Amino acid sequence: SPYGPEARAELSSRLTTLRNTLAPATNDPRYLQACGGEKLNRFRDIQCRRQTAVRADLNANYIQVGNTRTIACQYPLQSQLESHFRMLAENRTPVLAVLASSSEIANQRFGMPDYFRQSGTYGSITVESKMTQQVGLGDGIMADMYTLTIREAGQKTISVPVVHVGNYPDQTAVSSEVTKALASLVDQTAETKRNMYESKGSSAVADDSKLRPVIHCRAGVGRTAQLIGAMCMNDSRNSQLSVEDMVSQMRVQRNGIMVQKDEQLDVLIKLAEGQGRPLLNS
Repeated sequence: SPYGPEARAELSSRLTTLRNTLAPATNDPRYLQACGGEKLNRFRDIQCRRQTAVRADLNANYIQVGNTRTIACQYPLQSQLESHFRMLAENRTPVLAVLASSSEIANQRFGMPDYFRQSGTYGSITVESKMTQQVGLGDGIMADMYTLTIREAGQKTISVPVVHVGNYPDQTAVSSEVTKALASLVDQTAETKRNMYESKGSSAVADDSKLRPVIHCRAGVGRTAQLIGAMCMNDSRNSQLSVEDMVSQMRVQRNGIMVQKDEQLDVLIKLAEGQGRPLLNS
């Protein structure tokens, strides 16, 4: 019964209501507005909750799901790259997970710059990319890893581990098994890097806004939300956090599109069922 069609219909009912309530109005005080004529939102109707925004010129949010702290963002626009790199460096980012595929990044019409697989200079920031490991996730899906070294006069140099799902499939969800493997890889990569900062006495360890995994796909609401949900279920501190809680938290803290497609929610429901985790709040 707890995972039956009736419960799933009720979950969808609650979530649909929330999406509608959170839809952005014109100049909505709840959402970050572009300062001028420069594009902020990659998609006009996929907006950035103002109160949890990371930077005034990025579509990017702090999200806490139960105890699990992350940043979810859109794929940065070309015009946003310098700010995006500064965000990554200031956060002492312990892992950057990119869920847009190589084919999507290569599609010029999508305007997704290949900012992490090659080196470059963006305003005052110089970035070096190096390839590291490759980890299979199941179903032939492969995580290609990199290190991004971000240099800028006046700032400390920061290196960021990157997990890129280069062959993330199109027009379909990855399975619960692949998602679990991806969440484990992302969390493990973050733990290793966070530990290095702790060992060096970094002040970022004490700052709730820093040391957050940064996750994006194209818009930061579909694949990204599926992964964040899986990461929260991979966190031993989150006993009794329901699927309703996790999706509501993502939506209130970023936008009402988080977990964009029913196919993505299906994966989260399957993961929850495997754990005996509730779908709904009583």
